Amino acid sequence: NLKDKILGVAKELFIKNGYNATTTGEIVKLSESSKGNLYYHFKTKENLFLEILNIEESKWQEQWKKEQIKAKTNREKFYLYNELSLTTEYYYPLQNAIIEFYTEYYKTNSNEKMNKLENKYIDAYHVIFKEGNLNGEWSINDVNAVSKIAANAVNGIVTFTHEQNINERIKLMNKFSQIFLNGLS
Amino acid sequence: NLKDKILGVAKELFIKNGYNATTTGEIVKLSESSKGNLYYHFKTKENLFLEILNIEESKWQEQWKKEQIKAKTNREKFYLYNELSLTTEYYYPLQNAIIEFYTEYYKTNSINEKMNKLENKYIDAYHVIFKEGNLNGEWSINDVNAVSKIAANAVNGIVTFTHEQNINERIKLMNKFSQIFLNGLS
Repeated sequence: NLKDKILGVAKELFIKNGYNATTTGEIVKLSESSKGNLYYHFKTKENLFLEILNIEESKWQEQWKKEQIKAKTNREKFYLYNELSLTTEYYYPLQNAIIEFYTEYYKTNSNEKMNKLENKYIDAYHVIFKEGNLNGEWSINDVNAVSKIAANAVNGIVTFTHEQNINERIKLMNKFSQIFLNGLS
Repeated sequence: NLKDKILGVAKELFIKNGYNATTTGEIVKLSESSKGNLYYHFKTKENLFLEILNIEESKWQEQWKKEQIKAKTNREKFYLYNELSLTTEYYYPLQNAIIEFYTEYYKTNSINEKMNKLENKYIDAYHVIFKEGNLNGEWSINDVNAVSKIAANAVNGIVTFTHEQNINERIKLMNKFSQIFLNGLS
């Protein structure tokens, strides 16, 4: 494919290098195409990016729903999601690029995705926490808040520890999950 | 002092133009030093930059030392510290140069290694709070080192990935996290 040949390079480059690091040109080189390509479906550079964030985010959320079955209680689903977050090949491997990007385009008026993609990012925690209320596993009045806090705290543990033994990572994340859930009841 | 003049001039350049755009040439001339002297003190731009970060870290700790008096109990020092981490970065000028740098060197072990010794300094703050909290029955934590890494990285996640909301909400959420976390320790 071609449109899905560029994305494959954009993704790989945004991961290896940074957002700025890789530019419209660099893509075309390895992606092997021209300028026009990036016009109809691929408007601006930030467009080709927000696109990938959409894909990747969906791939992850999909993989989660296919694997969330191994977790019988929502308390287990919480633990699992956070753990899985450390090993997926999806979405999380772009957080560094997201930061860079967000701090270099939070000017344009299209912080619309960053607040549209955010809902999908914290939705898994929304469902997990909401369902937990239906199962009496816990009682949280401010779900939306907790969801946001959890998603970001976790994203932090995954992103700012990406420089050490992965079993150490998985250990921490679990001690985290424990402490969090424990502070909820 | 010529070393200090470089660190100072370089800090501003990085702040005004970012890491990548800033060159050792500019730094050399504006600090009225030389390529040779710059090499002898820091060898590289990356190293020069890590030194800046080191100075800053030191200043942050010095600021904390003073600021933490407003918090009598460790429980409070926890709430306060996390709040400071979020509010101060909201307007930290070097922040942009750190990002550019960090997300461009998290692939080299040489640099990523020194950046860990650096964050460790940041994490020590939590380590102290928790240990002192133990020796006061504010809580009981057998895995202080662990909790400290967790607190620090979770707080950082809230600070970094929340940027898309008004500051009072951010503060509110942070304070909410500090509550949940502190509650899950008793």
